[PDB]
Amino acid sequence: LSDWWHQSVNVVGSYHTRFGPQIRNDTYLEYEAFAKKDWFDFYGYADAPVPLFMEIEPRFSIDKLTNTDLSFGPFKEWYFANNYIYDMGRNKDGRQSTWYMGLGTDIDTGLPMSLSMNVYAKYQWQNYGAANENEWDGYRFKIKYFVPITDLWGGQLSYIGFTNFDWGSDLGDDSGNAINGIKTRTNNSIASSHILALNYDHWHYSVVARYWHDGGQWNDDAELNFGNGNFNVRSTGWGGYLVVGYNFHHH
Ligand SMILES: O=c1ccn([C@@H]2O[C@H](CO)[C@@H](O)[C@H]2O)c(=O)[nH]1
Repeated sequence: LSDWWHQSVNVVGSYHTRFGPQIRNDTYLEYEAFAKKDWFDFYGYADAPVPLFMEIEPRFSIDKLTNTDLSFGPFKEWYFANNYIYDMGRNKDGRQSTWYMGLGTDIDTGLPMSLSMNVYAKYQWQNYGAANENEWDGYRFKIKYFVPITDLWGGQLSYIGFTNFDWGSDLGDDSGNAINGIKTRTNNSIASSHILALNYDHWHYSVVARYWHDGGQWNDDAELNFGNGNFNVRSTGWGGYLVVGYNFHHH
């Protein structure tokens, strides 16, 4: 229902993406959905070519469900938080199923913005045949914030930022070394996103600057050779996205 459940279909063009071994620039369709209903809030998206990648973020209110104002300090509410990533891949081989679960919260900064924090433990299933499949591996700290800027060009300009800090993974330790000498993978990783979004009644535009540090836990500069000659991984650095979409809702 339009009241709480918000949907959108978008077209996305990316440039200098860094989640994998080699840089990528892709375009694709995307389904988005956000929701907030007393005991549960949710965000997620599914991406598909010009096979299927989806990431959901469902959280459940410990307060609401426990029916016990756990409020404290700047912490308005507490949640059983989840960040689950699924990549179907072209082979049941090169696919991924990642489940982050933990404690989350909403901070009240007394400023005209929203700020949330979450820490998760993770269990890995498929991971493109990597060394850390099927086992509990690594942790993640997710910090995201929403800040309404102003009205611009007839629409509402706002800013969105969120970052995913990953550490404690055993990958990298358990992976080989590169032609390069240094290790191929990484025990940790950071993916920070900065978004400038223009929203009209239905259509919306967003520019996204994203910075990676050992993207996809690929140790930056690792020298590999996939059968076309040697090359160097560029997992640390910037990349960006352009997103145009349409949000549905009956008047
Ligand atoms: O953890 C993630 C999150 C996003 N993406 C890529 O970035 C696109 C949009 O975020 C997704 O379709 C996916 O390919 C990843 O590779 N890994």
